[PDB]
Amino acid sequence: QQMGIYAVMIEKMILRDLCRFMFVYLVFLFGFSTAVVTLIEDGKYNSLYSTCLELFKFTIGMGDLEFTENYDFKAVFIILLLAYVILTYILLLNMLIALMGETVNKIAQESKNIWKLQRAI
Amino acid sequence: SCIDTCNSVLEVIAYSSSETPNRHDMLLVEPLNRLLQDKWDRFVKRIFYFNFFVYCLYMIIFTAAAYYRPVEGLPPYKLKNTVGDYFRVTGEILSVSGGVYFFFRGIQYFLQRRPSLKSLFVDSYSEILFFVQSLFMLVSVVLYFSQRKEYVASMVFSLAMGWTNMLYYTRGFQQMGIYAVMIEKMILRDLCRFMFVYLVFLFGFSTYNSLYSTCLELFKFTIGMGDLEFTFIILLLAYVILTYILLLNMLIALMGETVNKIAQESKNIWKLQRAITILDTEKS
Ligand code: NA
Repeated sequence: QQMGIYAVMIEKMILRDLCRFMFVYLVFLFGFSTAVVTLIEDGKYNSLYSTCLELFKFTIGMGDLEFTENYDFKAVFIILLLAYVILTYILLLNMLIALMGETVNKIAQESKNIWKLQRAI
Repeated sequence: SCIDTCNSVLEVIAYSSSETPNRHDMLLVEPLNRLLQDKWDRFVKRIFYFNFFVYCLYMIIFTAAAYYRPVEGLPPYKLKNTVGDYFRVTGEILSVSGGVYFFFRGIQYFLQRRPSLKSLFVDSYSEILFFVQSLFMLVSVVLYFSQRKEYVASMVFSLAMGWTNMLYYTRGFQQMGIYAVMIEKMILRDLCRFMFVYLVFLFGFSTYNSLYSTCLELFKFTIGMGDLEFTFIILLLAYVILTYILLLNMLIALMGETVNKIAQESKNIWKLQRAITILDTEKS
């Protein structure tokens, strides 16, 4: 019963909150990565994949803020990175936690009923 | 009569002054919601989807043109007899055309609506954001033809604004449209309060012999990258305890509270946004 309901909650969270969050997060990440890589003149990080990975490192608490220096207008680079950090890390990821708490609050009976139907199947 | 079209009721509610007591709630009245849904499902869903597709194509072409910008120095850059250079230049022309299109669309909005300088910067955030993206694109063009490399700075701010503006089209889908209304309400209320207090604390504790370097080192703590030995211990521990362990968790808690109380208000605001979209499509 307990693990069953926990798995049902995981399913519900993956289908609603993770989905909505991943769409908005991927849009922001691609936009800010296309901006940063365009600003970069050349070097190791002059590819879309490398810059996307560098900006995704921020989501997992491993962002550098100085991962490259092959650019002009350091102010432009710093402002872009700070905007990306404030929009994703400090806002969107905490909002995901807050929306996950609301979902937990509202899907107890639904999650127990779904588990019971699964066991009936 | 005088509901669908006339001062029609729908055009009165949608284009209200943002001081109206129940601007978001008057659309819940029985006939109006069902009329707006009818207009949506009949013709405004298809028109809006076409607009979204066109905007996605525009952003893809702009991203491709900016990605393959030449690095030679002191524009303008002479076109070579290469197919790739012919694709890049046509993409750039399309990007500038879209920027001009959005600039003129913002001017037309500010003219026909005449915002009162408070609802200008308190409501209609989408119009201002698209207009500012267009402004960045036009400034980029002006700098580009002035032989200035700062054109790239204006262009990359236009690109990040244009990709972040794709969140406008989340309206037209209820779940994503309400999530985007909830993102707006978090940004205006919780992020603002937290950022004011957080910036005060950061500047105080920061005040590596330069202010910028120490501010960056102390901001690294917020993103889970703080060193604690980057170059004193009591100051760093006080800053960590007051920002990382207290204020950032308090932000999460307050965000949870907001989400709990804005559920109904977030749906009403999304419905009003879609009504505005349906009226704009009808008029144009
Ligand atoms: Na970390």
